[PDB]
Amino acid sequence: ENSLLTMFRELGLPLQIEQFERGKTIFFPGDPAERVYLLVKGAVKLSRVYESGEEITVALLRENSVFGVLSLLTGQRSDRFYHAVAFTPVQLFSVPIEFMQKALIERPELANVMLQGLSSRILQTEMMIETLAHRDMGSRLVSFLLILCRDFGIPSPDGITIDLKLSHQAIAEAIGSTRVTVTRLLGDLRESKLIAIHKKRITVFNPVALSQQFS
Amino acid sequence: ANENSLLTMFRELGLPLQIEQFERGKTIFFPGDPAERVYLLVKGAVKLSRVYESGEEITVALLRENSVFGVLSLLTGQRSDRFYHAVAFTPVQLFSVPIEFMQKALIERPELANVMLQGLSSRILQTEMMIETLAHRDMGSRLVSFLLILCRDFGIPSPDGITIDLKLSHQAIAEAIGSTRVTVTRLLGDLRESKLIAIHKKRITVFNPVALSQQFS
Ligand SMILES: O=C(O)CCC(=O)C(=O)O
Ligand SMILES: O=C(O)CCC(=O)C(=O)O
Repeated sequence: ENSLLTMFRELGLPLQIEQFERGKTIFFPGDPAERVYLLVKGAVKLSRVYESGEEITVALLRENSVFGVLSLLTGQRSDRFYHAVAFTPVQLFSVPIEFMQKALIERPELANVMLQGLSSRILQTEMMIETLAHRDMGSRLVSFLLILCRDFGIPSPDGITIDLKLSHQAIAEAIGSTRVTVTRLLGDLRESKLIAIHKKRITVFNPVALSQQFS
Repeated sequence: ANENSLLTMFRELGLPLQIEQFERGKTIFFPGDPAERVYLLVKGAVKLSRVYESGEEITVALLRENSVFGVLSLLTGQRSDRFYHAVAFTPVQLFSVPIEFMQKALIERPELANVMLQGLSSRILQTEMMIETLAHRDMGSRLVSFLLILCRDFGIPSPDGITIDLKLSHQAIAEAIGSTRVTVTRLLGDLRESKLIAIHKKRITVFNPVALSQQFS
């Protein structure tokens, strides 16, 4: 998160927020990749959709993330191949690519803000490769929950509460598992008093302690 | 592509900038080193991994030619420390630049941010393709999907399909697909018996890679 906000704000009279209700699509596979986006409030899910209807989550984007990054690849005018959806209610800015290109020229300083933003995305995607590299599905779940604690967490007496409504199917789609398995594993974590769930919001106790097993 | 442009830009980031050689298996940066440089991989493959206290390494990226990496330096500079291990997976040729020399070249050569932004966008997309590979629930499909990425990244034409132009130990494969070595040995054995790949001195050839990728639609 940073003053990506300030600079996106001034790319327009001012650039206007676009709102998306929970579950609405920001872009569809097959759409032209002609815009870059700054997520301002909420979380955006990027997924791969297969012919069977099955959907796999490739990114759960946090506030102040740059995305739609395919659009920066020129000279290809190609099409979106992921589906971007508002995972919660969402506020974002969106900019046609030509505008971006030009703003970078007439203010060199803002190159540096974008490079930092894309660097941060690379690192966050690599953290999700680590989560998925685990063979114990439990460790995989715990690792994913710690990333969410960091990305979407708010303080609690007990620990950190993930400020997101999480369905078990949504967790399954993000950690390469199934609803049934996720339910069993969340159940085990609850019995052991490592987490608690209230209204589909997972609170994890002692996330710093719990993250030790991940050397 | 942006590849040509990254090369030129980096090459002309002089006192003209000199290629550095790394022998196979040599470390480019260790966890705990200060994050003071950005890198451009020119020839070869660089393995990025996480190292746990047991000494076990997990692969987080097998970087292909013309990749920008060391990207943590673009946030924090020397201020923060590396937390991944970068290793020359083959013999490697690369350019590297102190972070300050980068930032300065960007202000002086405005349009050059573009080329860097393309490079980093490309890294995001490749890492996401690796999340897809790893999302697969059965190890077999994980393996095949990985091998197809490698065909694209490091493949050369063979008269049967594509040869992945890298030596791939069973251990190395296991560290990349979240499996055990034993599982990889058996799966590579199954792919050979089904006449889907051939292996010679650790170089894997996959027959008809386009047809095989259709199963992943
Ligand atoms: O990670 C991202 O920024 C979204 C991927 C993308 O740009 C696209 O699908 O067009
Ligand atoms: O993904 C990369 O470019 C390498 C990650 C990095 O910059 C670092 O670990 O310092």
